[PDB]
Amino acid sequence: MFESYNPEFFLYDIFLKFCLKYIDGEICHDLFLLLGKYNILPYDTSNDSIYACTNIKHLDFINPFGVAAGFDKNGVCIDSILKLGFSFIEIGTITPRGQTGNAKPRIFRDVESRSIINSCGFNNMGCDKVTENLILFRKRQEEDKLLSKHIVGVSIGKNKDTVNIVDDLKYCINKIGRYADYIAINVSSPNTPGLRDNQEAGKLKNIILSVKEEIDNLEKNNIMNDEFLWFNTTKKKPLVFVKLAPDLNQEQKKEIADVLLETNIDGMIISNTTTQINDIKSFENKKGGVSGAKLKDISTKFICEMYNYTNKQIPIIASGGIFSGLDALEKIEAGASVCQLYSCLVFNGMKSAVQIKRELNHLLYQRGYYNLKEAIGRKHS
Ligand SMILES: Cc1cc2nc3c(=O)[nH]c(=O)nc-3n(C[C@H](O)[C@H](O)[C@H](O)COP(=O)(O)O)c2cc1C
Ligand SMILES: Cn1nc(O)c(C(=O)O)c1COc1cccc(C(F)(F)F)c1
Ligand SMILES: O=C(O)c1cc(=O)[nH]c(=O)[nH]1
Repeated sequence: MFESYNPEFFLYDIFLKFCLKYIDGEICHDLFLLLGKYNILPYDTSNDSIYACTNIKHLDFINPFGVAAGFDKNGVCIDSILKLGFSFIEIGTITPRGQTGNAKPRIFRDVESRSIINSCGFNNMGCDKVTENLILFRKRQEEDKLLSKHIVGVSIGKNKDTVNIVDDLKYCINKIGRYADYIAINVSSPNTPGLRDNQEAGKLKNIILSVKEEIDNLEKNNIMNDEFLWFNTTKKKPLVFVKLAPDLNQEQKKEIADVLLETNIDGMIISNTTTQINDIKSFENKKGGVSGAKLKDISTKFICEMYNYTNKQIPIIASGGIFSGLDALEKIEAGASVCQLYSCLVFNGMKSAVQIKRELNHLLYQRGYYNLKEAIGRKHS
């Protein structure tokens, strides 16, 4: 009963319920990152079921659960977070220059509804410093066989005062792209003014094509170099995903889907936080995007819509209110190939990955599936 390396060790839940009621949200988060920075977190290095693995094109996820963007904005404890049991992490969102973000306090919890509202505003150390942090992980990954198949994506955005979003996305590609297994284009943060306008079809199309061209030029101009270009897990060109906001009318969603089909995006992350929820009186006079259990149903329906609007041709990364194995299977049967957690880590703590992986495997048994891949999109028939 001193096996503190186990993520289900009873003391973690005790400290977490105390943090939930007494300690500011962002302070809790930085404490978590500090523990990870000094390699003090517990870990689960045990073998995941081969029957729950999954892929998005050439990305082979050893299990279906990763950590959503914004949890390690700066990529300072990638190793430790992955070793909790996750198969991947999306670091960022990063911007070309660093930013302190919007005013504090700016992260608020509501345990009753297991929901969060945040107005962070892309607080990050900037692309060049996060790149150095990612490079250090990649060098450790080379020596550590036990991280050889874990995946790291990078969410990229724009500084608050940048005029043309595309300039900032290009800068991030040219510095950090060679180290990422995939790039997530963030056009859906509710906390950078004017950012969500880039989900307009014409603007979005130009953004996607510009990003893909820059990644292609990066390879075009550098694959001949002595040092092997792709210092990442896949040893290939990063795939490109788009993260969308749930707050869109049906016409926009269809017009976006048309653009995703034409531009050949490699996947879509559905979804970001919402500004549609106001029936949480603890959040009643706060600003930003709402995460957690109150976002689950909205984003699951959104997965179903974009799965159908893209005629099942665009793989889907699920994000939004995933806490349980039942939640994960709802997302997958809705059309998702992988799931991302944030709010689950806030309210369930260290045990998040180990327990949700166990619950999913039990579900795949009880529901009669041979493997997780068989369940993808099964709601639609
Ligand atoms: C404090 C906080 C910070 C976040 N920062 C980012 C970010 O930088 N980039 C991004 O694409 N999403 C960000 N998100 C959104 C999450 O990645 C995720 O999409 C959202 O929380 C919904 O998932 P959940 O219900 O499991 O929390 C953030 C969410 C929270 C609560
Ligand atoms: C509690 N809380 N509130 C937040 O806004 C966040 C966050 O990350 O956004 C968190 C997560 O923080 C911890 C989670 C598990 C365990 C611990 C502890 F440090 F207690 F072990 C902290
Ligand atoms: O950093 C933020 O403010 C932020 C970015 C994002 O994409 N989603 C979110 O909820 N907050």
